[PDB]
Amino acid sequence: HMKKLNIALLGLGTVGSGVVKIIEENRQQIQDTLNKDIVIKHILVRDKSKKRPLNISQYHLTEDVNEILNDDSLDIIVEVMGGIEPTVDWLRTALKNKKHVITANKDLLAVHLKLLEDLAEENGVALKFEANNISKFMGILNGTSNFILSKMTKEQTTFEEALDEAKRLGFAEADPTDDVEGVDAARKVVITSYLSFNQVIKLNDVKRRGISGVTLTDINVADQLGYKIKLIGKGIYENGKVNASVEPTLIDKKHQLAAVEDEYNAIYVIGDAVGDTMFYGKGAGSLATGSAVVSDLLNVALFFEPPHFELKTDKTREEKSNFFVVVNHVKGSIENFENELKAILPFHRSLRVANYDNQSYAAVIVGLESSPEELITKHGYEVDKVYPVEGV
Amino acid sequence: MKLNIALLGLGTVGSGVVKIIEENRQQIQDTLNKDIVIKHILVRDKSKKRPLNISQYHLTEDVNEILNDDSLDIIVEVMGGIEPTVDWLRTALKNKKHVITANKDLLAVHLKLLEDLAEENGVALKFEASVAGIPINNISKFMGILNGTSNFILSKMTKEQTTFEEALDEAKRLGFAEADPTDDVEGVDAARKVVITSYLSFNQVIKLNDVKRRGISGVTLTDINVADQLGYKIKLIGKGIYENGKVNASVEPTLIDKKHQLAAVEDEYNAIYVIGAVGDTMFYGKGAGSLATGSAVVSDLLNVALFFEPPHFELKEKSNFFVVVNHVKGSIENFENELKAILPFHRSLRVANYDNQSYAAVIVGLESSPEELITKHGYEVDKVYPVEGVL
Repeated sequence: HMKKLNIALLGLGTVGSGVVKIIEENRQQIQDTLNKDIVIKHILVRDKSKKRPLNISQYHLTEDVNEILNDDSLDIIVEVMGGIEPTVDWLRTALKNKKHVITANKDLLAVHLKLLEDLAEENGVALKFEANNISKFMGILNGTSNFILSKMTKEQTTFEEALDEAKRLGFAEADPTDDVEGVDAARKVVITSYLSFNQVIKLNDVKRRGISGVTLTDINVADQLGYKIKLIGKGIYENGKVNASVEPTLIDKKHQLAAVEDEYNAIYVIGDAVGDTMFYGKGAGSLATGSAVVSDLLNVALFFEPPHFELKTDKTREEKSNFFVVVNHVKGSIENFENELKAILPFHRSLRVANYDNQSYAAVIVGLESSPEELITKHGYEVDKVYPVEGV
Repeated sequence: MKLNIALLGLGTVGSGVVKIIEENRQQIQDTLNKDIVIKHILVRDKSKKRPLNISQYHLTEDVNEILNDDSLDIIVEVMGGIEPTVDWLRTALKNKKHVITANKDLLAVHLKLLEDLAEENGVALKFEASVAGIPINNISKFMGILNGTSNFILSKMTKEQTTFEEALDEAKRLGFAEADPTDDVEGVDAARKVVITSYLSFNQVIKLNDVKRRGISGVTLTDINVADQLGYKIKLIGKGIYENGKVNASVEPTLIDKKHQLAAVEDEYNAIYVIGAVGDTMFYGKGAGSLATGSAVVSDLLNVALFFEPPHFELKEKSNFFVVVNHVKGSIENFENELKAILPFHRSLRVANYDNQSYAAVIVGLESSPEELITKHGYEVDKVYPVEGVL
């Protein structure tokens, strides 16, 4: 009665080891409940000679990916290796050979997801990835960076101190660049833009600034103006074009994102249409990723014998920018600065100013068409920096 | 080339389902080789005007015309009601018809009996609701703001410093509250959602009357402002805790720590905060609208059509209270000392001025409400609200 589901795993780090253990703990349940025996026939690793737990030595380990790609008995390839090259080519081959692919590859971007999704549909197999009317999303997409900002804000420390504390507590890696320079968040913006808008952008299309230049002063001045500072990954889909960014952003304290602290993440979604929504939760770990992979595996196993959007233009049943500008080497009183800004700015909804430091002021300006940075510079102010301002 | 369906009900949700099917019919035909035919639509009154506005479908007032039509593959119910709606669905299922329902009045007892009856007859039962798409485990606890009107009222009292009565009239004026707002303000709607959420979160059926329920009509500006000074907002919280085989479900005014993600949920927005191990999660949003519900129904419809008709094993609680006491003679220090003497052991205690000869206390780490105890020591307890989010 029972049919074998022959799979192979590409990679055996923490995620791969987790997938194996999960399959093992549940094999009997999956057999007796779903009448499918999952066999892990091959596991690709980089070094087959290195010492591993006893359970791993039950399985056939190989260093040759072609052994897996040429094995016609295989039904599904599970990739947890990472990398673009050559990993993506491996997956293309799998798909072309009529193998279903489940991947938890963290380095895949929208270009890759698109090309694999099509190639899969083309070959009549599934592609499961473990990374409408949506017009805009804003997210806190990197735990470490958010942890650091939370620590600076709550404990009144410098970025440097907060970063060291994050290293000490395990949140930050020894080289934290990917987190603190916003690269990880930018990758997630690419992926989220693909899933939200069905549009492919490149990583380098995401305008990116990290948090390493955020200071306690920025935090406390924002605070006094009614804002928190978060690293926000943002995508706006206007007139056929996605505008994507990651950068330090002031968020009104009453906005739902303002409350998202420490290593928690959140994605705030805005639509045509319906009211706003948000999903909040911590970054997924190895066990949860492994768990998703096996879920996807069981789902595809019921794919045994589309890229469709439902159009909702039955909906006929019925975008300014804000900025935080820091100027230094000023030049007279805060009232004078305020007055000069009122004279020079194009039309806008509101303007507030505050003391920032010695001969330094900040302004929050709501409702401009565009950054006033150049304009303020041309009027003889040294602009330290400009952060976008979000929420209401 | 196919899929004969009938709709029970044609309000905004039903009208949305029809229009979505129409807009996508060609795509569903050419891309999934299935022609969806809406063969009948049951309405209570065929002579009443609607959206459509005038349409090409067969409208009927006789449900038996639909239930006896053996050409039908799927019944989509968007009518509402328990009686006779549930019986209609039982008949459909017994006649080997798949059922998709977005019925807002269904409780866990009904979902359970239909789920079983469906499995018994080898057909799908897809349940669609509600919002904060309820799916769309290892959950030990959930807390939610589950009723827009009640939350709107508390937000208005808090932000604009008005009385409950004023905030309620303003909510009526703005459309958020109905003329008889009982279902919202007495927490009944929230309690229904607690029932459903407990069923989906814990796979346990509780009755609406098992939900310990208190509405917001007794919440005053004083409660709000005292809570504010103590570091809390007041929300109407629907809560389910699954401990030792038993679900404890409630809906009542609750102090929520200001840092808690639920504290920020204002106006008509809703949210469901889920605890289990892993991190906490939350879904935030307004109560899903007609178009989104309709969209889910058609998704469920396509899913059922495409496949024409079980948890893994990753194995490898005190309470806090806000107590208001009146007709207290003596100082706040004396009250504090008297509470320290009479309470059983607990983690912490703070007291505040509430009104003339009236004090409030936030007590952390009791097993149950100290109301009876405080009463038996001769104090007049005004009320007790639970306190959440501490730590």
